[PDB]
Amino acid sequence: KKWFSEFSIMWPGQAFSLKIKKILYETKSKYQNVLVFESTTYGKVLVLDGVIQLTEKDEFAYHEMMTHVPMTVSKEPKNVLVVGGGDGGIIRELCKYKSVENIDICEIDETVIEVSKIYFKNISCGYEDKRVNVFIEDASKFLENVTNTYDVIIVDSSDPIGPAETLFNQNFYEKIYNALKPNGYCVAQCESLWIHVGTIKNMIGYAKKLFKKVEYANISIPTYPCGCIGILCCSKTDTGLTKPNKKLESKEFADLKYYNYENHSAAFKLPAFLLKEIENI
Amino acid sequence: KKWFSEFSIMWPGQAFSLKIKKILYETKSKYQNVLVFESTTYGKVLVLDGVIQLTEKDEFAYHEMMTHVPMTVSKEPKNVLVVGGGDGGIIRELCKYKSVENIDICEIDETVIEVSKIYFKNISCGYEDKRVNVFIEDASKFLENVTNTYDVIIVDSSDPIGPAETLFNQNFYEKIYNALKPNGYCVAQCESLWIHVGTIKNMIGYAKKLFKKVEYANISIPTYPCGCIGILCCSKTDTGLTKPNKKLESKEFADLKYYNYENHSAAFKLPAFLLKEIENI
Ligand SMILES: NC/C=C(\CCCCCN)SC[C@H]1O[C@@H](n2cnc3c(N)ncnc32)[C@H](O)[C@@H]1O
Ligand SMILES: NC/C=C(\CCCCCN)SC[C@H]1O[C@@H](n2cnc3c(N)ncnc32)[C@H](O)[C@@H]1O
Repeated sequence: KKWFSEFSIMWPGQAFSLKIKKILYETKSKYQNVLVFESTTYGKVLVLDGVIQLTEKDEFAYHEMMTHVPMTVSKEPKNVLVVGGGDGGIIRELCKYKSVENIDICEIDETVIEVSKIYFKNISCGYEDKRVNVFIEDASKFLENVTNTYDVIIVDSSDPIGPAETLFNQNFYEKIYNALKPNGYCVAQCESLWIHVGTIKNMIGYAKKLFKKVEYANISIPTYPCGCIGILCCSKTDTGLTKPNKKLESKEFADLKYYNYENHSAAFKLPAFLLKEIENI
Repeated sequence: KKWFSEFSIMWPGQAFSLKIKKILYETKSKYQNVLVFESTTYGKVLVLDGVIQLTEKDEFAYHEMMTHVPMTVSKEPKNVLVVGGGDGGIIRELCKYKSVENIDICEIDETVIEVSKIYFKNISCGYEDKRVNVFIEDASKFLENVTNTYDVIIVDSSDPIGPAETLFNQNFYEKIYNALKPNGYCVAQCESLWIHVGTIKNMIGYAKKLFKKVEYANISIPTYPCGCIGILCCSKTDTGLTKPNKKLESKEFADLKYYNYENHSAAFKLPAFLLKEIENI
């Protein structure tokens, strides 16, 4: 059996590898190289431009924290935007909320959606929900043109090198701010505290120019570089996103594997070195 | 430049790799294969039997959490035992406490100590402290023969495959219980929640047979498998180890890079799936 190895200039001098049971699908889409394989111990794996996007074994950690942090704080979220997220993980978690009336998703690469529907049925199941509306477009452009405002925006993007380049700048955060309701919230994929402090500082700086409360949370997930990835958390009120307003007690949430009421707040308790780096932004 | 890759049957189907700037030292000791190299991005790395023991870039996460969790809960710790810990990381953190009167360390492999003194001077600096007493012995035997009792025991061991095999059983926890003061605490290296739930359940079961309060905490550290490692936390009172009794405010602690008052308690807030697995032990 051969091994898949994840290299990037975004994490120089380190690599994570997974043993390949079998390769399932490969293509070059309009935007990126796509690889799907069954790993020996992590289930099926989606790879975009050589970077692990998700695995079956651990995706719930990232999808549950990204979704349930803002969705338990927002009082009565009706309209939600997912930026990126073609795999459907975020949408799957959002559909658990009966109060949600509309879920828009803006994914740049339609190939990702169709690959997820074929190879990852338990992740992409949310596309069958009638509330879900799909837009195939660079979210940077979508957000410039949208007429609606949202209660929650979830930026489920890949890394700043690649198609997600347009999502890691000041202008993007202006577009997010404007596309949110006066009491709206945004959470965004915001990299690893172990290797990406420069990016984290930059992103916090962008968010603070517009949002009155900007916070950072950490998620444990073994198949992202350094075994963790952060959530940049953006609020227009000053109460912020650290404290949930509701408990997820209905039958739809009985299946949760990572998120709970207590670890919501725990995720925001950061290592000393990180607090020091971000204090004067 | 070549790469070092970490394989083990303890984590099948996955591997973490570090690019090698230069190899510094290799030997087969009485107990294990020893490798020291300068990595390109993680500083110097100590490898025992092909398993990463520490790197300069991140060791503070594990050494600070392992030490300061029990040491901020124990009221006036005077006598502390470190089991394993030849590298000196735990001892370095313990020496910051002026109230400590004695630190015993029982390391099986004297080669590890001497390698750390040569190649890792900023980790092994605690050996110069006059309170430190070194024992070269299997801790399983040391703990059977010791006459003293301790306020805190820190089990800084490697994995159950290898010399640390004697430290992952019921009899060992009996020896720990007996070697502790009536209000003593023990913390022990207890593997990754992402891949080692069987071991975690077993270890909790062993501890619960003797300790009235058994708790589990998680540490983010990129160079241990799955990017995290747990602390098994053992108390003879029922108050447990989740809440520190003191703040580390003196000049000796100004340098802390991970541990703080808030993340002490946060470390014990575990993912939903783990809580479910351990609930009926
Ligand atoms: N749910 C795990 C997925 C991600 C998280 C992976 C994190 C990786 C950590 N190393 S990335 C999700 C999506 O972001 C999409 N995307 C990238 N750029 C844009 C854009 N400009 N507009 C819209 N969608 C975009 C990608 O095509 C990808 O399908
Ligand atoms: N501080 C990071 C170190 C460790 C943590 C590494 C975790 C690795 C995660 N994969 S292991 C520390 C020590 O435990 C010692 N040791 C192993 N078995 C025994 C024993 N029976 N008695 C005494 N000492 C022992 C090893 O020789 C090693 O030097």
